[PDB]
Amino acid sequence: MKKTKIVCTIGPKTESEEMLAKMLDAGMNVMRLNFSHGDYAEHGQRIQNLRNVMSKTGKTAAILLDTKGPEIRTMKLEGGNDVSLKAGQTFTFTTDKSVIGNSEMVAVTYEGFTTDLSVGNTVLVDDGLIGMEVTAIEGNKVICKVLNNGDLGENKGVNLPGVSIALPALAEKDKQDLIFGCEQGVDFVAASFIRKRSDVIEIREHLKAHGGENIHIISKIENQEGLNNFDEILEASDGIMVARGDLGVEIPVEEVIFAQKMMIEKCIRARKVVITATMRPTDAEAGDVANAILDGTDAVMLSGEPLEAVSIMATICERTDRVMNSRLEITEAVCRGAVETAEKLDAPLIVVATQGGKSARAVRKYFPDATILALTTNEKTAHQLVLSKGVVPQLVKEITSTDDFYRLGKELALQSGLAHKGDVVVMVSGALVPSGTTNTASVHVL
Amino acid sequence: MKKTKIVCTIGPKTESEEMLAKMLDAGMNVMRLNFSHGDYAEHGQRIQNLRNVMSKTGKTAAILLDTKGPEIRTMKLEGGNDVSLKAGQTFTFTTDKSVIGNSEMVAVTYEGFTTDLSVGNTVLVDDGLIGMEVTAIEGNKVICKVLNNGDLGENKGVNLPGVSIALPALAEKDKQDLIFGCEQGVDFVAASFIRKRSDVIEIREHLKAHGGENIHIISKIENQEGLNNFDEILEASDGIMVARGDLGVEIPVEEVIFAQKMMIEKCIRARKVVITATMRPTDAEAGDVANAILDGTDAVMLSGEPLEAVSIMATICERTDRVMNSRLEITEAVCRGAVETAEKLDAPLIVVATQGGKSARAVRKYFPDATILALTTNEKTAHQLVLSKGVVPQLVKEITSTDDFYRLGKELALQSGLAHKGDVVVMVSGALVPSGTTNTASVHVL
Amino acid sequence: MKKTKIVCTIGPKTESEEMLAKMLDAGMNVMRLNFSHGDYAEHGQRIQNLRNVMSKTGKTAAILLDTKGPEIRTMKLEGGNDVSLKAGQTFTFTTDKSVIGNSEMVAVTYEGFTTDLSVGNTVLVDDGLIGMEVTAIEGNKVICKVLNNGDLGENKGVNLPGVSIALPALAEKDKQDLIFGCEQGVDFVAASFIRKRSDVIEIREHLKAHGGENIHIISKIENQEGLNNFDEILEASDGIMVARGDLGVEIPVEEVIFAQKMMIEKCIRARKVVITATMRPTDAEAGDVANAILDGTDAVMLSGEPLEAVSIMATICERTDRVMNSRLEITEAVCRGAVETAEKLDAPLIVVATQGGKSARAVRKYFPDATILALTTNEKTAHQLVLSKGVVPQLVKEITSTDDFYRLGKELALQSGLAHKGDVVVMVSGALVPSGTTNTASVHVL
Amino acid sequence: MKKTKIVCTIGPKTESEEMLAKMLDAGMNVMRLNFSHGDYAEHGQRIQNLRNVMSKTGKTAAILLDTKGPEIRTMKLEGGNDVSLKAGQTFTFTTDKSVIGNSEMVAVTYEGFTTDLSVGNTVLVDDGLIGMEVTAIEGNKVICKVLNNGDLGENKGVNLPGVSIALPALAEKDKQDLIFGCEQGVDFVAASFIRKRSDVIEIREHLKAHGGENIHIISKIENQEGLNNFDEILEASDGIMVARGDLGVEIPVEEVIFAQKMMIEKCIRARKVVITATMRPTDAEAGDVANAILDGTDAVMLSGEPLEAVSIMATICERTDRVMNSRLEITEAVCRGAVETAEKLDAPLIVVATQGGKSARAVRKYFPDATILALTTNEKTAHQLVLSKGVVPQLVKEITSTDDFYRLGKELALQSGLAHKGDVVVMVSGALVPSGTTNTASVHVL
Repeated sequence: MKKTKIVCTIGPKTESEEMLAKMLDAGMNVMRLNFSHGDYAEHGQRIQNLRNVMSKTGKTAAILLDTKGPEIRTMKLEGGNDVSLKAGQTFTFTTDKSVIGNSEMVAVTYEGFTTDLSVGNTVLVDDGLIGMEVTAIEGNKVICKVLNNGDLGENKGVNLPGVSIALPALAEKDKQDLIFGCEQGVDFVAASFIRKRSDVIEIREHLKAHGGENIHIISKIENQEGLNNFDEILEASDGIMVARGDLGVEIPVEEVIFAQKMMIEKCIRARKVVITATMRPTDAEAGDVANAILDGTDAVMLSGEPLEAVSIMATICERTDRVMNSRLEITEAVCRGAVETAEKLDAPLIVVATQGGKSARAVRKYFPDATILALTTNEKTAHQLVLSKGVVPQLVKEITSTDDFYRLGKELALQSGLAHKGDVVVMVSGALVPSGTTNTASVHVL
Repeated sequence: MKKTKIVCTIGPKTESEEMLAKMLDAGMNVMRLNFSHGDYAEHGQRIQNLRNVMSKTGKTAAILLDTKGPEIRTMKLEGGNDVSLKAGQTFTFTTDKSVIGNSEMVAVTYEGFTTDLSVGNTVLVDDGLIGMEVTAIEGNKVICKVLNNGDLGENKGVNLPGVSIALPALAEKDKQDLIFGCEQGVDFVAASFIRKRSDVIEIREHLKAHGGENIHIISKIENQEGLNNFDEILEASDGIMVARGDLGVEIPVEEVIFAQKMMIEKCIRARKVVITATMRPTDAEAGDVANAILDGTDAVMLSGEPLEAVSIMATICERTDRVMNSRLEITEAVCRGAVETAEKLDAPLIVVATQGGKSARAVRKYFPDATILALTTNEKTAHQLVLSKGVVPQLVKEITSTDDFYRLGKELALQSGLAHKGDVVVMVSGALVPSGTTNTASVHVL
Repeated sequence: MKKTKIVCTIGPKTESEEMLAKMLDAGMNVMRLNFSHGDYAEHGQRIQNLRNVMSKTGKTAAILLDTKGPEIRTMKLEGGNDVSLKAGQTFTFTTDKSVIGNSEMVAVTYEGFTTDLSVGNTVLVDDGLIGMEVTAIEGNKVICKVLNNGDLGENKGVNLPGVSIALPALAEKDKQDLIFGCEQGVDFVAASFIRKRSDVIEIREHLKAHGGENIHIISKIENQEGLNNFDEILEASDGIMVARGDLGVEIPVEEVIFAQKMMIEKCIRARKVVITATMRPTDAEAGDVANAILDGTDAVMLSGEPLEAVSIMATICERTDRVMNSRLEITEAVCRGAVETAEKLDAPLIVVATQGGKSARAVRKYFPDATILALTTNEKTAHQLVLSKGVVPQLVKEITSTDDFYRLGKELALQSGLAHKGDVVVMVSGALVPSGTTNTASVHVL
Repeated sequence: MKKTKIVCTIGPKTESEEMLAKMLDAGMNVMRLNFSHGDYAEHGQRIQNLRNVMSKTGKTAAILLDTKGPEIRTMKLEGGNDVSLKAGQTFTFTTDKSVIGNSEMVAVTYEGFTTDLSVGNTVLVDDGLIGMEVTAIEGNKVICKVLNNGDLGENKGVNLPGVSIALPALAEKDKQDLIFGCEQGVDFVAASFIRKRSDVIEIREHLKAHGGENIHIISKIENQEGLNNFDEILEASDGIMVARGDLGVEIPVEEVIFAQKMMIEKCIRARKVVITATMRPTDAEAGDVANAILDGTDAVMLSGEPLEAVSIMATICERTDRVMNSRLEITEAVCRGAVETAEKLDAPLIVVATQGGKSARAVRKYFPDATILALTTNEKTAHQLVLSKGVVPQLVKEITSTDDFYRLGKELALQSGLAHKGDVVVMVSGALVPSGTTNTASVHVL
């Protein structure tokens, strides 16, 4: 079986339960829900359908609701026709939504545009297709020198590298989508356009205000600022999502692959999950994936793409997984040890008891060869760990004591078909210490 | 300065001595001549302008002559019109070149088609565009079930994956371009579609028969059969060219990045050069490269693409090189040592004497942080060294003995601007041993 | 505190409970009863006075009954006067007990003297004071040339180096002292002159007929035959005792220090005990001790030597102990694990539960810096662990489970004064597995 | 052959040319001349017969002058009679030489006896045979309590543990002996009772005023103050000597084996020689030596002991060296490399060119398995190296260049019988660098 997890974004062509069940077989592990479109009626059904499939089949799966996030946008162009901007010429951005663009100027969805900006700064239109330096700003007008030739189409995204934009972590709508997440009880929330440590707090603050406390926050890094603040942001988050394309528009090309690498390394050390979103696939892509997985990503995600797409990502996840190796060089010490020994003894698995899922995470850090079977009485947690690499969670009634665990665990591991009589198996867990503390390890033959 | 070498394909837009002198400043290291087009006069001019540039500036550069190689193709279609192939329908291939194609059948340029093929096999037309399984074969006819919908144009490329194709090794025109090589005295010849050790032999054999004894043969791996005989192919070749696309059409997507990976590894171990040929650039590509560099390729190529392309590829070469590490875990011992010590002492350079260039290869296999400065009396060897990672060759008049070598080397090293007063410097070379044997290292302060 | 355990041979001048108490203060851990002298009343008393100081102060210590064993001896001399033997002269030994020696001949206590011997063999008189080569053998006489000048006193000890002597495993008296040992419940019996595996089985077999089943048998290695079968002897014993002087008589001087070194390593890896008997002490001696510790002996030994001797031995034991280091390169896994982590985390101690003493041992093998505190409900086992390096037993009423164990252990760890609040502490023990299997480790802060 | 060097102190019973050469055949490697006795005529003869033997057999051997050194001593007793001292009694020392002692008092040779001492101090008489506590000092007398019962004979040597005795570095006849050693050209002078760096300097100045510049100074560490300044004394000397017995009298017992262990370690690392002087032999001793070897001493010394002594000494050296192993974890890199490389390739020997003997030294530090063959034109140097571990020196005419060296060393190696056709051999040397610098290495097949 593969170990890497796959995240698909679901939609119309794929929301039926019959579709979802097949997608589960193809390899999907989490259902993404993009708040950039659709509605509460649809999404809620989408979600319902997944859960019915789960009940009907014993299959497990997480649900992640993806935030739209703040966004600046260029408006309307005369007769809806693309205009061509010439280098060195003048070009003007406006705050007035009424205004119909053309080759002389254009309106932006962002009222705060005039403010945050400054002459000297760089503006970047439509996925950085066109750069410009702000020469002037007066009233609702942003006046600039185009730095290079290009076609300005309508509704193009704007980027201001380096500038801190005063929009909120939370769009107005962004707040409503969250509540829906909590009411629905989504497992994760991938927050968009996160630039500094505060952005994570505000969503945590927000989710807490609506019963969302046990929801993991996956911060989406998408720019020079979030990149600079990554440590802080990673600190505050429950996970991370490397938005390659998005980030690619805001910084040097030779940096992207690296950023993705530093982010993943940092997440791994940190015990936090990381989703990598890159661009049959073109080979550039099939190796871009494999590389993300070699870099050690927990999960790869699939976007607007579908049953064949799944299976290919799924035969790629397996092929790259089957050749990776552990990375051995208190919870740490126990966990590393578990793994190592796991490996020395040739244990096919490593059962683990986790309430909040931390120990499965801590174990999964060393890239074990064995599958982690994680035990839990907590349902959100059982759902969440579906995101994490090599983990295979199992909700359980209870675990009375360390010895009960070992006993139970052995019954379970044997039921999983993941192990057999004579198999040695390593058990990791807590013993006389609060949650959030892994500290006991134990070998056992099935 | 980078250390990964760049290989650019030159053309009309890039042939003047003024452009070529620019491209060298941009990072180019080896001119590729693609025998796929052009003519002897142009190419020869192209080569002359490079050499002029060389004399003029003292800049060095090598010269690869890349081969067109053999192929299986589809012929003529009625009216010269594209036919529409429907899935599951029958479609027959014919050995008889006189036959004019249509929706029901088409003739291939390959007489052995019937022979090498066999029921069950997959036939792939126009770059993988359309696939077909072989149902029957009889007379000059290959009967097939068409696997998927597509349009058949004329002169389309055929590929029969897995199959051992009985075509010859060199094209007839191939034979002619090689001689021109041997007359113009190019540094390397990259053979095309190399499937088994003998194909390598045939080129060597041809090259010797016309003054080409010292030309290195870099072999292009483009399919399953070459892939499977890699060891022997590598053995007999002087180096290798990872042809990603071509490979991408012949075997599973999830394999390609792994084929490249195993190629580079085995090359480096083998002391031979490997050039990476992958698909401002889409991020996928900008990483694809870096990854190739990280996996350890000596050089990366640039095709039909131009002065900015080179520069970028440079910045990508310098940026990925600046963070790799040596890889330390008789010629070998000496060489390895030379490197670790080079490193212990903080040596900015490792002067090396080479006739055939093997010693410099030997040093480089360890991925030195230091630049390898190479001394040679042999010009072909000096040019070819350009294709090597981190190596900086220098033609020198002579070296009378181990001690002359040390003294000269010191002089040279200081002249290079590469090292200075107080810099330690390691110096490998042969001593009382035939060429092909390295065995002496000596540390020195400038 | 030192971790190496010191063994004391008790006698008249040191048997008072008063004396013993002071001896235990100075460092003594074991009471050695040399069966080569004294009588069942005196030993018994010696035993009881110890057991008394034990009850009276909670101290712990064990008692080893050292066997006299079989031996060959010269007998009576005319007028009981010492005869001077001249080099090269003739001298003969006889089997006939009635015969009274003189300068030409002497009888031996050993009837198999003629039979096991052989012309050319070396015969060693009185702690090798005089050597002699066997020149002839006829009837009950063994005719020999004298190799060196010396006086033969009566009742002299005989050594046939290299010879395989057929004496039995146990003297008739030996079987008698063994029973008393059983009656008295000593901890260990150090068997004398062990030659081959059968010797050990006889001893073991005899103790079981005596209720001595849980008595550890320690093999005394005194000659080449014993040294040859070491591995098989060690396998059947519970531990070994390196009898230096005795070995010195029986084999090449250059071999003894290395035979010692070999026996200790093998015994370590075997998880079995080894007591070191070497020859204020002479620096030679002082060093000789230090080195047995460096070689890693669990325990050293003091003979006919008394309070100052125990103390010094001890200041040397601590001196050497304080600079040793662990030795890290199922039970093994866990135990190796446990110590390493113990060391990583600064654990000043390693609690361990043991019935049989096995895991305390297992842990021990790694030469931990932390003290091993061993909890056991078995007192025999608690006594025997006194013999083990760095281990410190504690008898406990019971442990109901792994968790009961942990809670209990931390109470006891803190009470020991051996550890404090904030201190980290490793705990090993079995979980769901029979005795003889260690398999679980857990870290805990006091 | 053994690699460890042996030092034999020579005497009447061993000064004959017939006796010496037998000794060299027994294993002797340096002749120790003890200036504690004898005269200029005898010792010189003693060196004569040695040099002669060398001439007549081509055997090499070095010669060490050993210093008597300054001292404090007790004097004359009434009637030249021994007095018995009873414990707790009073006893007094006096700085007055006229006074003839008795059971109440005895004068000392050392005028600073009062000044350097202090109440509470321990005074050891006649090789520590009798301890005494200083209770008072007034005028020229040192009042003390006898610590134990014993007989005081005349002219007994005194030791003041821990005290810093202000005697000079050189006893007045010590300078004379030094001039004899210069005139006689000895290889090494072993200085006595070295306490601090300045003592080592004084002697270096004394040999220099007499053409002694090439004689290596081996400082003998006898007590606590010198053990303290060892780092600085090691620095200023050419090697050291661990005078166990004298150390054994001056500091705690558990401390000596460690002091010897620290000295040897710091010696090895410093590329300096160390002679270990420990107490058929008693096991203790035969193991004591082996341990010095295992600790890594260059050489072991023989004292007032003779042909069988050397033999056994040697057979132990072989039995020990045959089981030691290299110790691999500028000159340093090159030499470590050389060794390591030497070992990887299986070289039986490592030729080294040396003037000053240094590189023979740097190479040996690593504990090579291969014999070092050192080539030199300096005969002092060649004699000196005999003292060095595993080195085999050779005087040679000249070496014109690095290449000649290689050519020469290759003939020599094969001639030595130490290697053969097909054997690889690693050669080190200097190259374009003043003496004191090693920096070249080169592998060769014989």
